[PDB]
Amino acid sequence: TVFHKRYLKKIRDLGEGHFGKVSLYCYDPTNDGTGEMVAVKALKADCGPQHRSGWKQEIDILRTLYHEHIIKYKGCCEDQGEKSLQLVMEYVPLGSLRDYLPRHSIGLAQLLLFAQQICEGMAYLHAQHYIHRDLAARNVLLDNDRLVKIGDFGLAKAVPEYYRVRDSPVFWYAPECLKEYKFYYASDVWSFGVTLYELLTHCDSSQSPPTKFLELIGIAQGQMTVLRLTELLERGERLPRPDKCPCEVYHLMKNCWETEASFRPTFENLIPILKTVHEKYQ
Ligand SMILES: CCNC(=O)Cc1ccc(Nc2nc(-c3c(F)cccc3F)nc3c2C(=O)N=C3)cc1
Repeated sequence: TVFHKRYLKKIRDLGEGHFGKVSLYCYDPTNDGTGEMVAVKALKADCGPQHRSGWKQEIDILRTLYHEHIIKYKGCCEDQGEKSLQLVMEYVPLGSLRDYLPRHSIGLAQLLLFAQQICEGMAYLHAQHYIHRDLAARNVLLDNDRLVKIGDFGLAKAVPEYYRVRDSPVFWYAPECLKEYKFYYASDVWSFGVTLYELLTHCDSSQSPPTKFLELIGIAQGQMTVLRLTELLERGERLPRPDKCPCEVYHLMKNCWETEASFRPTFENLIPILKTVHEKYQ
């Protein structure tokens, strides 16, 4: 589907993804005001050719992906201004779990439903032979109080086992990513582990992974932030058990954070486990 630039009316900026801005538009060809609300992702204007090929990549991936827990592609817009296309997606007014959970007291049962729905979307992603490479609470969007959608695919890549990585969300990344720059399907499950930690802290800034890891590492030697983080993880140190997180849910987090990638469960493994744990608490 092709949106006509001349019927896009901007309302507000929504945020910054990996290649450029997400803005809320009304698409109102009738001119009455009852037209659809749409989220439009655009390439930054002065972006160089490493970003542009990246952006063409993000466009290609979202156009192929169809799942109840991935953000709906609607179409593209001819952006004369940036001599490229704008990605047109469904609008989700509640935004990310990073924005939502700090203002809404959510129950444990509802957080594990979110966790389950994230695993179902990633299993789909993995079955289509893509890696996300930025699975974090900022990238998980809330459609409604019982329904999340993986929302941003700017770092996502087609696997021809693993893709060789070249900015980076290091505080969400497995030891093999940091040390060997190799991103495996199992590296996304590490990231899921940190996302699950984020949900159980209600994305409290002061309990965030950057904050918690730099508390362990310090900032007196900023140049070796990845080295010290790598050494800390290989020593087996981990983000703490969130307040009021059940012991077995923390065991599941630590399992997603196995140093050995091959010892981590797949998203396929996690779906039946998260269902059963959800139903226990609900
Ligand atoms: C300043 C106004 N802001 C808000 O009231 C909070 C808010 C922010 C953003 C949204 N929506 C969205 N946010 C992303 C998004 C992302 F997934 C990752 C990084 C940055 C982003 F903006 N993506 C999409 C949508 C959306 O509706 N459709 C796709 C909804 C509410």
